[PDB]
Amino acid sequence: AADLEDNWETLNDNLKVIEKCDNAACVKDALTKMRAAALDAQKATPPKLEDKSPDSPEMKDFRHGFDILVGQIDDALKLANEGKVKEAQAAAEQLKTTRNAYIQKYL
Repeated sequence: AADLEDNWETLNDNLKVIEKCDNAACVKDALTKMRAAALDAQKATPPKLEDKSPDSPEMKDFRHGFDILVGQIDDALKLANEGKVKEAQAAAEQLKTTRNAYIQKYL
């Protein structure tokens, strides 16, 4: 689905931005766009799960992954708002493990 692809690309491009950021505002802005992308992608049905039921275990698993991902973005956003550039970057790298094991397999 087009919207879902754009939100997923926004999530992954803005991860790259975070690692090469030099200040806190850079990190916070990237996390801002990841959060708004994750809020939309959270609601979508990935194409591999189009036929599934919305209460299927795969859709439950897809939605729980984005709950974790949104929780992780919020943790990193808390660190960026305190000025802790490096800790916010370390908290951003945590998203990669959730992305692979939970969400990427369904896209």
